[PDB]
Amino acid sequence: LSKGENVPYTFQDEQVRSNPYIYKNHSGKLVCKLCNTMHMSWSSVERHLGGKKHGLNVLRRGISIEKSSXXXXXXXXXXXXXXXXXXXXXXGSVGLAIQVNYSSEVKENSVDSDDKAKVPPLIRIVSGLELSDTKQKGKKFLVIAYEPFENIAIELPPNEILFSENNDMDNNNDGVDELNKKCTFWDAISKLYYVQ
RNA sequence: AAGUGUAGUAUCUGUUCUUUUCAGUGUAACAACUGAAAUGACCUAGGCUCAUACACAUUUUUUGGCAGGACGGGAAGAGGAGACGUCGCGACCCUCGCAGAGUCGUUCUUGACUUGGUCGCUUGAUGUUUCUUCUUCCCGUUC
Ligand SMILES: [Zn+2]
Repeated sequence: LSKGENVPYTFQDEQVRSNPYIYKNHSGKLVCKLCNTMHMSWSSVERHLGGKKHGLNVLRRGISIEKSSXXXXXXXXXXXXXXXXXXXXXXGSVGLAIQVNYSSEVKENSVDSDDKAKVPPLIRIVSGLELSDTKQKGKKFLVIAYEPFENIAIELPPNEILFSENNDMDNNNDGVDELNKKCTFWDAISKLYYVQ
């Protein structure tokens, strides 16, 4: 569960840490220096991190820094769709555009009970800091998801591309987020999802 | 090759949380627990704040009460007018000035005590009360 990381003792006088918080004191137990909470096992440590308590102390420490100045029934065939990445350009910079194609009424003929069928594909930017394997990380992914088909990701080394500035005139139908409404199109008649 | 029970401890995480008071328990004080419930008005957190039988028998109300056409002025020409009062336009007149008025006790404002008139109208306005309209011109309303 430790994912092979080495947490140095508090007295070893600090290699960069994943979270520079959880330590081991003079004794063998694990502690959160901010929260000042002792934890028996790494599982308890992860409960602490996933707990609201630790988070509140993180926000308090950030304030100190500024001062110092449906999920169940989800069908899953895990089928990799076909993406068509292509370097785009407009004006005045460079942006990316993806063309994802979906089934041709091949298997979607057995499921038509208006169960989120009206819901279009959704995209989100995920940090690689969390993976099923947790080995390497440090870059973002433009994940795209649809109920039956399997998720898809696209690595984005560049810190920022096509991140525009008030493209439209501030109209508020949040849909899912500014990203989706701002720059996505869902040709539902042909089943083609464009993203740029 | 793996493995139990008695007592007890620590540590995560999840979850809970005030509408306001009052009084009691409780507490080192808290906390916590136990009971009830203000509603209304006003002023710039606050309040010696406030509130929850008869009216019919003499002075009055059950009683002496009842009986081009029309209009409206103003003027002229022909066949409304007397009293008796009561309030006004002018003036040759009268009259000539700051105070309901006049005095005092006590205090920066109150308590007591006493007591337009005249003439015209040169066609001013009005209620008793007796008697006996037409034509023309002008200015307003209506159709
Ligand atoms: Zn913590």
